[PDB]
Amino acid sequence: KIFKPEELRQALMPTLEALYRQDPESLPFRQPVDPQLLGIPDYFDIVKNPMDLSTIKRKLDTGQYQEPWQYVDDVWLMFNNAWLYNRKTSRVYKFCSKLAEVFEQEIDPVMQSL
Ligand SMILES: CC(=O)N1CCc2c(c(N3CCCc4cc(-c5cnn(C)c5)c(C(F)F)cc43)nn2C2CCOCC2)C1
Repeated sequence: KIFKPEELRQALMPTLEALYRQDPESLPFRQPVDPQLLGIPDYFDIVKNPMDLSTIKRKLDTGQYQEPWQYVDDVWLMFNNAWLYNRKTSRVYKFCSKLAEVFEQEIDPVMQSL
């Protein structure tokens, strides 16, 4: 099956908005990590493929996903980066785990619909 860009935007953007709606848990993920601003200069030594909500939103808006699993892969890349980099006790790690729970719930019926 071939997916049209607007078909993917209509189906998948509500699942991304559900992540943005999470406060405080989406706040670390709304913009690309800025290591110098945050004072964490080792970040890019650990995380080789950064990803965040704003970049996913732009990719959906500009038709960069041909198939829904590419979108799912980027959302999970964002999660995996945060579980890799941050300590298990940290806000960003526990907030990431919450976003993963919300995403799992939202994406499943959408994928069934296609
Ligand atoms: C996604 C990822 O891996 N980041 C790398 C580490 C990281 C990120 C962030 N970010 C990115 C910028 C926005 C932001 C906002 C919040 C927030 C929540 N509730 N409120 C009211 C605000 C939090 C959360 F912590 F309070 C973290 C971050 N900080 N950190 C480290 C946090 C500890 O000091 C060093 C920086 C993003």
